[PDB]
Amino acid sequence: SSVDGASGAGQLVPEVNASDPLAMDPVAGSSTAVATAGQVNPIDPWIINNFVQAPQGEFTISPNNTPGDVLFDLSLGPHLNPFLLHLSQMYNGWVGNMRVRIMLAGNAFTAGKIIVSCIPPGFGSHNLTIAQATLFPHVIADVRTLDPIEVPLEDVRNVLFHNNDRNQQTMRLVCMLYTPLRTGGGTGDSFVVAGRVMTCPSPDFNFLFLVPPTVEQKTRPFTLPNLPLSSLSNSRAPLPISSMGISPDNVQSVQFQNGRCTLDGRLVGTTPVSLSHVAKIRGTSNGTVINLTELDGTPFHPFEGPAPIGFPDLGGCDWHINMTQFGHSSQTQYDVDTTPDTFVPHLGSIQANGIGSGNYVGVLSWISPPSHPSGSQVDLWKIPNYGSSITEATHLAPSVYPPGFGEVLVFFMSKMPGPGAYNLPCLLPQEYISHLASEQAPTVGEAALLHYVDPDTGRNLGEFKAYPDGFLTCVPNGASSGPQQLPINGVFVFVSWVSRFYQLKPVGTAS
Amino acid sequence: DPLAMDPVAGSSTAVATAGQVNPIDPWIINNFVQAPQGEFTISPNNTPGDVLFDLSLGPHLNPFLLHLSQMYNGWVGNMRVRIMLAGNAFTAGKIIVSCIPPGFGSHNLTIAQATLFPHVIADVRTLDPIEVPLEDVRNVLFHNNDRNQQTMRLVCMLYTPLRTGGGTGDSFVVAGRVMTCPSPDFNFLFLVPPTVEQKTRPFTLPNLPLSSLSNSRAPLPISSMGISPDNVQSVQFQNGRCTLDGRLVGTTPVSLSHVAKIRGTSNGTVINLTELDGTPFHPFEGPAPIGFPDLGGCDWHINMTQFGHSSQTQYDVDTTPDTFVPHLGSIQANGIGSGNYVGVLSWISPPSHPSGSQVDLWKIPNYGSSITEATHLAPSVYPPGFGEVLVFFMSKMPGPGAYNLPCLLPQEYISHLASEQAPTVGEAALLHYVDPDTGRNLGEFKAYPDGFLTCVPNGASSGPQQLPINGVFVFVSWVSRFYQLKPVGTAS
Amino acid sequence: QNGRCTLDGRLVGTTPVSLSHVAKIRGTSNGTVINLTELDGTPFHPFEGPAPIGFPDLGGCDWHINMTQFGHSSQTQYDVDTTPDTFVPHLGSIQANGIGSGNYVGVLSWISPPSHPSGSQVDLWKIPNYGSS
Amino acid sequence: SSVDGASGAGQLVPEVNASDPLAMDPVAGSSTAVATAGQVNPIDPWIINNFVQAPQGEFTISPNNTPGDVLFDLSLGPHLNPFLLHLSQMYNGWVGNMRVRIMLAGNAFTAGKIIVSCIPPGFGSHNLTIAQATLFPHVIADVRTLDPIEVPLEDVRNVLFHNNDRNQQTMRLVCMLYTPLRTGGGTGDSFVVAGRVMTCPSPDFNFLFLVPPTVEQKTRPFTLPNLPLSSLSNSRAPLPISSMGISPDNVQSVQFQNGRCTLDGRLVGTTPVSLSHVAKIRGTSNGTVINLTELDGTPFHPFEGPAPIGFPDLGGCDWHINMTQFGHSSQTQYDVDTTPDTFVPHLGSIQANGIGSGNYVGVLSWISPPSHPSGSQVDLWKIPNYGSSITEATHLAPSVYPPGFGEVLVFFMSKMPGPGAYNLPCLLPQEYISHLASEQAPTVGEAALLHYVDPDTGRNLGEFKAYPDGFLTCVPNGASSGPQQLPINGVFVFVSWVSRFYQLKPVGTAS
Repeated sequence: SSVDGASGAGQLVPEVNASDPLAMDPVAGSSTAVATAGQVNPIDPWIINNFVQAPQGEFTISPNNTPGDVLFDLSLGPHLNPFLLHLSQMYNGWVGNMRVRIMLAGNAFTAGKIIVSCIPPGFGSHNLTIAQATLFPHVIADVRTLDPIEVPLEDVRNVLFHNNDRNQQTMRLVCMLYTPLRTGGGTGDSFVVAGRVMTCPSPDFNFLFLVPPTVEQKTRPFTLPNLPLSSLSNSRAPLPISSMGISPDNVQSVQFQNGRCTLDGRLVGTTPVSLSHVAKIRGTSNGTVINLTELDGTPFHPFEGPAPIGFPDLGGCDWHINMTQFGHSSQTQYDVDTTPDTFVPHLGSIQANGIGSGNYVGVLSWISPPSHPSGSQVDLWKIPNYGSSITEATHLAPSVYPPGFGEVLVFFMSKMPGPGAYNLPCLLPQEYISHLASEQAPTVGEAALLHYVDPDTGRNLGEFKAYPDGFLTCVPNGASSGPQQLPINGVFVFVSWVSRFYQLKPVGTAS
Repeated sequence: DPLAMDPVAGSSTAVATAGQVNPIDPWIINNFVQAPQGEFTISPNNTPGDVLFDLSLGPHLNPFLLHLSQMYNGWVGNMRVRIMLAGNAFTAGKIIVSCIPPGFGSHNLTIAQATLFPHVIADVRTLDPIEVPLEDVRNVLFHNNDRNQQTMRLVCMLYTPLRTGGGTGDSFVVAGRVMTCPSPDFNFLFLVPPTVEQKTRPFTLPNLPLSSLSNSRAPLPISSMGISPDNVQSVQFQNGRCTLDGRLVGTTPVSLSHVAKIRGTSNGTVINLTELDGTPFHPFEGPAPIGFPDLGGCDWHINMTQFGHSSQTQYDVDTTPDTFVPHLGSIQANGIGSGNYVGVLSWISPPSHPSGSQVDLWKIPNYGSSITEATHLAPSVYPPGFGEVLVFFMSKMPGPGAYNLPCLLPQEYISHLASEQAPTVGEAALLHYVDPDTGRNLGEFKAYPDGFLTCVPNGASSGPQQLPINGVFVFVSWVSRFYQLKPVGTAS
Repeated sequence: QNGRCTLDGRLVGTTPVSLSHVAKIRGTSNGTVINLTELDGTPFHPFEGPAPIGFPDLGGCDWHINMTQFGHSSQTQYDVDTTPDTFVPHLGSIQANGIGSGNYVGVLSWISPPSHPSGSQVDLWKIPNYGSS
Repeated sequence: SSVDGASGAGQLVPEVNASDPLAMDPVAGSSTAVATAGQVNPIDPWIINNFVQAPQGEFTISPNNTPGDVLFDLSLGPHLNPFLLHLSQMYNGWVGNMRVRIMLAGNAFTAGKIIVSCIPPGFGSHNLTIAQATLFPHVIADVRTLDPIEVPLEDVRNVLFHNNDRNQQTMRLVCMLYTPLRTGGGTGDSFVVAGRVMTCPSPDFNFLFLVPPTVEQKTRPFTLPNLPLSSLSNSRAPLPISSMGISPDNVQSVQFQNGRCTLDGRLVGTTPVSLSHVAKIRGTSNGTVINLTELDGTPFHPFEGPAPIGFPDLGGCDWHINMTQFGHSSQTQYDVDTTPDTFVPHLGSIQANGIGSGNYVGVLSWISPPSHPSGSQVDLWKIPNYGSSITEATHLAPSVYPPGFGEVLVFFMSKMPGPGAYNLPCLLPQEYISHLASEQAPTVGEAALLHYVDPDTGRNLGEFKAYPDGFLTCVPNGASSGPQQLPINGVFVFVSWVSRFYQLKPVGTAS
């Protein structure tokens, strides 16, 4: 299976890693649980020795990385091996050790070292300095080493075995950059070292109790709906996606309230589940002020959020919705300016520039440049002013920004009907949101590496990173280049969980 | 580390129930031969996950075996595969080969997923050839020549990006070569009269230069290769339509002798069509008489003749009138005496009825919209593939201007395909447009089963138009879904 | 002269490969004499053969083609007698019994009994006279 | 003798070539002929083991080469070894095997592989694809391999032995590029791999019958006259050489009719043997039209060629020759325009713009810019219009063009007397032609590698390629540079036979 280039690698790089043994005693496997577990479930012997790419199987070192940066943080569990992960969904509990193999093999021109340290359960989370890492049983390796480093992840236990809950704390394997990475030679800065992590269970490892296959959440794999982008819709308005886009050089952080969902499936802001609630409002007109309620007719509440669920979040826009009513044959237009002191969505009170009394259901369908400021340009990156009710907790959705090395926020855009060429940007397609909500799959790792692919040929079109808070990022090639240059036939495919600093390959074509 | 597979038996299983067990020439037995799809290159531009090659266990991988398969009706055995890479000690990057069992599917994978199969990951710097056993995982005792037989597959993908050091010449790429050879387990099964079985017949294209051939829509010499304008995407001709199996579609005939011709009885008002043999046409058998011209946006007109009567009469036709019901064998006789003639399209003009506007030969004329009958038209063809474009064979036709007539397949090709009804194995046929004299490859094309070619144009102006018409199309091998063509044309 | 081919696969006489070159001629009409060329617009040569490749070989026949031209919407019947001394196919020079000047492409489509012998019967077994050079 | 840099080559390149044996049985040597040959002639034991550079001893790989390109094509015979070749001229027949050694050793930075395949006699000539080559017993090697690859060229025979005729078909060794050549590092594109081929006979090899030493043509070595360029003359006119030159960027193909000879010694066009026939005409003046004949007085014939042997071939020129006559004290001038319909050299008929009746002998000696076109410039690269007699086979000499990688045609030029600075270009010097004709030496290989050298110091001044059809080519350094910058004291020396694609080193100095 493994064929290191030893034969033709000359002798520019070290084959095997010479290192002192782990300052740690061996730990027992199943022998412990045998007497108290209800069952001791054996696993397929074929899995027992195959070193397979872990779900957290990739990482990257680059000269941008600084010593101390965490390349990957592995916590002992079935979730470290794809096969085990699948079997996890069927059992309740486990005990055993894992065999980890990190792979490196940079050019004979690269220099640098990493450090892997085992952290005992019960230590807790603390930001470790490279020097601190030394205090734990560790191993150090040169990035050029041909043969993969093998490190045993011992199952240090206080109890007989483990269950599939959050009350469990297992041992960790933290890998950080030890010394800065620096390529010599004709330095192609596009050069970063691509690492791989593979694992296989030690024969001590065993699953414990047979249980209904899917029920537990801890075992659920992160999945994305297999649907071409074009077929999906926007989250800030009921419009179909047209293309992907990037925020102008000026715009950096964003605070959209609709179309926000955590990768675990947690809805944030005013984000609803279905499009049937997107960019709409319901309330009773007083001929002067409209008293808002949820679309269900249920009463809105200032402690609930910034505004009623589904309440449109277009900022630098002077939007006007189409309002309809039940039992009354009519269709009117409601022009709204987000500037006036009468615009207090947070208190279920807004203006009524020309609407009779009653109760309506309006759908945003026509926007225009903001009137009140100075009769100026449209800025859809902005969010409207939700009544600053000092007497009520304005629970807003936080702002997002790209945390990676030269990464930028990626938006899904659809053209919006108005007095010009407008296109509404959102963070995630509505359907994606709907999916995540259903499958509340726990997010393992700081980010999810995705590969945008053409379903027909299976050609990798782009590389993106999805962050926990619910948003994608990418590295645009040239200033002119970016995801806008990509077709909307593709689908996003989850590749592996990665660290905050996994460096992506620039997207698009620069010329 | 080893391969996650138990070895599979060879002929052992066959002996008991096959009629014979035929041995192979020992010289072939362990001689490594390059496979048809045996070439690939890894440029720094490839990303981990890109597919380098795809293989299916079968006699077709080895030309010797292939030639032999046409003499026996079965086989079982294991091949040996060798991948060889060409790299310096100054490179880096790994490749991964996964063994995919038959009965899986052609869905695309992640490099992570590729690991889940018994696999081999090699570092680019390796000097020695990488040997991987292609095992005959079987559900049955042995294989009978079928397309139903699914075999062991080998998929190769880039595992880690190619990173070359030194004064990095981005022109630098790691080339790869694939070779196979049967192992002593392999054996052919029953001796059958050579080339009689259809299932074994190899795909073949006539060994003739494009220039000497003709169009399948009108009896005109092919003068150039062209592409449909950015505006024209889907096409749907009715003549010059033929599957690689050798099945004639639409009104497509075999010989040029039936191309762009019609025969029928003139009522002095309406012309009642029939097949060229004087046989009755039938709205159910097809959308129009076999050989009936399919030139769309054109105000074309033939030169009719008759037997036993010394005469030549120009018959003008507009494809717009409600009297134009080709599907019912009834058309207009705009100024024709009664009788029964034989017309041949010889002069075209821009369509009169739309507004006296321009000609569009990419279009197809209207074949009498009969609801009662089954106007079984030949389906529209569009280019299937990421950036693949439809290739056409054009000939200049006489009229008031420049009339380059598009075509899908030279008639001669059609005549050939029908004769040798070769089964289509795989998704597309990789072809090479070679210059006969130099034996040099001028372009890489794809032939799809339905009967048409495709290619990847280099620049917006660059493409097949920039190629000489002295080349011959040579069949290389049956390619996979993942095969990406090499851009054709001279870009600079 | 057409439809002549050895089993080795060697084309003999004016025999072409495709029907697309059968019973056809292309040349420049001098309004008196027609100066022939190969269908590609390439020059014919008395030494390479007895006549242009694809040039009809119907003998005892007073045949005549239907000529066309590119960039000109036209169809003109060109009548031919294989007896006249002006009929020198071998030298790419023939009669233009009533044809305007230009360069056309003719296809044999209608035959009649030979006029010059005595207005007698047709003999398709014969071969026409290719200018005795 | 052989000292591979193993000691200091580090371990960046492979020493020995690891390859599976040749799928082929050993073949017998002399043992066969012993009983029926009249004699079995032994050869000097010193030749038996010396690996010497074969006459087809050089080849070059460059990134311009594409897989499939033939680097060299060797056919079994004495002509593969310089010593044997010389002995060949003395014997009639042979039998035996050869030992071939191809040498490579590119930088540790180059990557690439070649393939050598043995092709059985009786297969014939076919353009093989790299994949086809695999079907024959073959060997593959990496261009970096230090130690020379040794391949036995087996004498597969249908008969007992061989004779020195063309009825013989021996085994071949075709070497093609297997994978594209690509240099890494600080890529100096001037970098191409210089290969060498050396051979020595296997002790099985033996010559057969003693025969008069030179008589047979098959054995004759290609030779060039050892004379400094300056001493030679032009082929299109009786003028001494002045300097070498290149066709202007615009001119590519040429069709000169005089000064054309195949390397085997075959005269083409109107090319005569001696200068005494160059640029001359003879015929009888009719006061209006001159009826041409050969200089011998013999009658010219339209089936013979384009014009009488020696008939001047200057195209874009309005030339006028000096005409003399026998028995009549006179010297007149004959001004000729190559445009008129009266100018039918192919039919032995030309004008007589002012010449009385009789028979003359004219020598081109004065040229002027073409009158009839538009009174425009002189283009000596052109060839005049030879009467397009449709009733006669205009057997013209084909056109020539450089087939190599960035190669251009090399011309020999002499200054011609006229109204300005004119210089007549030709393909080969007349004397060279005279030589080739005498020594009809068979041409082995697609081209002959020549080295222009200063006879006094023996310094290599330039590298050129002579093609079978009779013309040289070279790679000019800069646009300003070329062979015009070289002295005319040099002599051309045959180095080795090479493939069509042998890449030459640019000539001259660019600045």
